[PDB]
Amino acid sequence: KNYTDYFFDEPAFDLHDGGYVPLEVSDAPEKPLNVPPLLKPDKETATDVYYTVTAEAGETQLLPGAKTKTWGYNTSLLGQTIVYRRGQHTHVTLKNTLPELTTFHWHGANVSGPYVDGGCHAPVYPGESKHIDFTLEQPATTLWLHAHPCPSTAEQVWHGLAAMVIVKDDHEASLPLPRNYGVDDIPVILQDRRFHENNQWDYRADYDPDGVAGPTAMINGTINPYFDVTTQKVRLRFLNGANRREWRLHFADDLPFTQIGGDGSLLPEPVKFTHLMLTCAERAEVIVDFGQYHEGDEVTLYTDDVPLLKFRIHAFKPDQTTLPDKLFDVKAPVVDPALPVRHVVMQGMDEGVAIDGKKFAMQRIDATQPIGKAQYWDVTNSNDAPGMVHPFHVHGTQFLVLSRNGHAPYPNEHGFKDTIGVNPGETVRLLVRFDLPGVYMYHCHIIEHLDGGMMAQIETFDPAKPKQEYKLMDMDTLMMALAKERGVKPSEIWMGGMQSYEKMGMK
Ligand SMILES: [Cu+2]
Ligand SMILES: [Cu+2]
Ligand SMILES: [Cu+2]
Ligand SMILES: [Cu+2]
Repeated sequence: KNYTDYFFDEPAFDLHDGGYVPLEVSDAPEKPLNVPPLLKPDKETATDVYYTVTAEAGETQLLPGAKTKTWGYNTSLLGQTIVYRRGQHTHVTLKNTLPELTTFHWHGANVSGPYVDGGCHAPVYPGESKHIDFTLEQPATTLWLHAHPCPSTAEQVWHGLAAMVIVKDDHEASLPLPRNYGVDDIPVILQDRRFHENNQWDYRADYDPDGVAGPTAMINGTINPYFDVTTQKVRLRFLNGANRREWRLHFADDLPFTQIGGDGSLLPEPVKFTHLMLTCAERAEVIVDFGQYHEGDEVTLYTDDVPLLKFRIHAFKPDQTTLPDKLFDVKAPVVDPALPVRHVVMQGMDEGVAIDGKKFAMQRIDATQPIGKAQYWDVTNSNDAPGMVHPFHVHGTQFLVLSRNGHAPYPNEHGFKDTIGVNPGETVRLLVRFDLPGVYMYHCHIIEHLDGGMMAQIETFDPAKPKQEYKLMDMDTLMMALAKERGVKPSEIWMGGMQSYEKMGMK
């Protein structure tokens, strides 16, 4: 069964918005796709690994001309790919060499909150170093790292603070999958940007409370990239790292491809596609087979009508292996019947975005859930048609998708996920279990909605113990710091998201 059409509701696609910015094919000369190097551990044994992850500012040649000023992890733009291993004790030094405070959020990592999680409440101030330790007990998958100050996440991701995280385990290592990182297994971080004069980025001037989208696609920090294919089979780790844009991916000739992984795990079984849509923060790992091409051939990957990435076919050794019927055993957590079904409503667009009738307040806990107890969450997008698809994300968990409007989830949604696109009028039922105590956000992952208040937080707790005290960030602390850091008055700070709060008269 080859899936030839996008699963999401077509009327709600981003391309029907009034302020939709179409992608334009840039002038710049085609060049080799940048593949971020693997971050070298400071030290590694079988049981332990030590990393230093460093947020920093620099400049990057993106367009011919001047260099674009950028932020990155251990590099000028984006980051070096970080490798974690299930069961391995991980030690990370978070180092901020930026002019402003930041946060290090491990999107999709089953870690304690709110500090290791690295959300709103885990500031790392300029010049400061912080130490975190954790052991991941979750399946092999593609995660990512990104800035998460509340606000502005949108500004820091725009400036380039995102990096791929690969999680390895024993089960995945036993499978006949391409796995030579940089040769037949590559990141495909999908982003867009708007270049101004001097090829600079200017988030404020491009700002839009409903989502910032620029006309120039940028793949792993590359304009008009090509990839030299030297194997028959190639594994693409797609990440939608855009502020808002949806990617509607397909190849020339309707070349099929097989999705083998989603956000939080391998899919139970491989799923064949010709067309695949990804909302913000979603990952899809796919295998593309170039067996039916000759050397010299060129194969174009598209989003809608726009070429993104060209694959140049070189000589390759024939690959005889085929995927097994079942890739991964999904073990569903059990739900206590005594628990309520949690109902979470996403509402509004533009400056009016909200969850359950209110915007995020960094001091206010919106919900609680005992650890180790799975609960059904019904997540609804209140928008009426046309509306937009909101990608709903929950920190600190990987959930299963049980249903969409009482019917089957999409074909590629039978594994573990941390982000799900919710269509106008739709209720998605999720099975959500938190393994660790802490404070965790849940929010739309259109990053301007996130900053604009479409976010809430849940305290997970051990019932055996009393309520734990967490030092939560407050808005005065954040603005004091940004004021000092930017060398300006607390009253003349500008942050992405402020406009949403102020226009709605909310704090
Ligand atoms: Cu995220
Ligand atoms: Cu997250
Ligand atoms: Cu949203
Ligand atoms: Cu988040």
